[PDB]
Amino acid sequence: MPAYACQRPTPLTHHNTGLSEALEILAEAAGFEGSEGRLLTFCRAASVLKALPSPVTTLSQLQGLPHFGEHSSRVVQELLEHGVCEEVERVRRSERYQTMKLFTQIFGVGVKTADRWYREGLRTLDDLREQPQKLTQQQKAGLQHHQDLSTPVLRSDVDALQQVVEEAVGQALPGATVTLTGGFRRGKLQGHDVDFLITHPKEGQEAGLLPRVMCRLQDQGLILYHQHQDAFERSFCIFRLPQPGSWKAVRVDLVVAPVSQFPFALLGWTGSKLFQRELRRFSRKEKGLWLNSHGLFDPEQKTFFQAASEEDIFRHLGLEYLPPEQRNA
DNA sequence: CGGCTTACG
DNA sequence: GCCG
DNA sequence: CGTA
Ligand SMILES: Nc1nc2c(ncn2[C@H]2C[C@H](O)[C@@H](COP(=O)(O)NP(=O)(O)OP(=O)(O)O)O2)c(=O)[nH]1
Ligand SMILES: [K+]
Ligand SMILES: [Mg+2]
Ligand SMILES: [Mg+2]
Repeated sequence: MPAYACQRPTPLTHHNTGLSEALEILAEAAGFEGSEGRLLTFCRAASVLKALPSPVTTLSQLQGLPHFGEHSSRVVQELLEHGVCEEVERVRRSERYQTMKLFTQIFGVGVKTADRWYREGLRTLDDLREQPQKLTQQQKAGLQHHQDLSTPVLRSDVDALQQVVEEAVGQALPGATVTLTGGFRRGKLQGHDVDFLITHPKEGQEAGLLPRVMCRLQDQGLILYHQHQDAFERSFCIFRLPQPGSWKAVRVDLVVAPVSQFPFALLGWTGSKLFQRELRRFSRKEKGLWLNSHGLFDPEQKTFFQAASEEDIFRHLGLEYLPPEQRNA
């Protein structure tokens, strides 16, 4: 079992679901407390279990697995022996965890904002609604749409959304394309949002595209919130999606890249978040190359790698290719 | 011990 | 919290 | 700060 998540396939569904869930509770709780190193280790240990070919049934099967030391092994041991881990259950029922989870779910609220509200004594969404002076416009939109945004987006919703985005994109710039990215490209059947990557085959034609796309969608009445409702290339918006006899709010992320950068942008925005962190760490620490969603930089030659495909990028990094479905770290 | 992904809005 |  |  390799030490980096980008060195092994990780399928969406696997054989250690309960164990990985518990470790991810501890990871999440570590993040709420600002302990990013502990979050990383608990996330990595959970991901190792996702990559295993069969269920862990005995403690001895953790021998030699990377990212399993005293703490993560004790969590697994307790789950194997009793079906529950006391530390995990204490986190689950704690007021701090439940409130930080609730608050950071709000679009526009991160750990730092949630933690400040917690320290001020706020605990519920209605507590926030009674203090609208504390809220940015983004947070007001996240708070008002929170119920809809807590409802999973279905794969059957995604096709309808892509067609409406493609219509606006085609008027904004004929020839521009829309590619589904994020969790749905990795094979997920539901999601917290829908992620799209937009480009044009002629380099440079994509300059200035996203404002034109957003104004066309807003004219169609489809945009419940976006940050520009001057030049921008990413938009994190709330969209109006049809439902039977009604509509529901859905989060949609739109990103524009030049076609020269499209393989890097596709790789970055396809995720998973941990897969990409691991891939970028691998690139820098093991290969001495700097990876981001725009390119891959050799800091000694001071040169950028040209890539025509995701396959190119894996080859550059000396990694076996993983299709999106196996990037579910 | 230092390190822990890396951008744009 | 774990790795190198 | 937020988003990814
Ligand atoms: N490098 C990097 N990439 C990131 C980061 N955050 C997001 N991405 C990339 C990788 C992510 O795949 C992509 C957008 O994915 P999401 O919509 O944030 N989540 P997903 O679609 O997996 O699941 P669901 O939506 O159902 O919760 O942006 C980050 O901090 N760093
Ligand atoms: K949030
Ligand atoms: Mg997504
Ligand atoms: Mg997204």
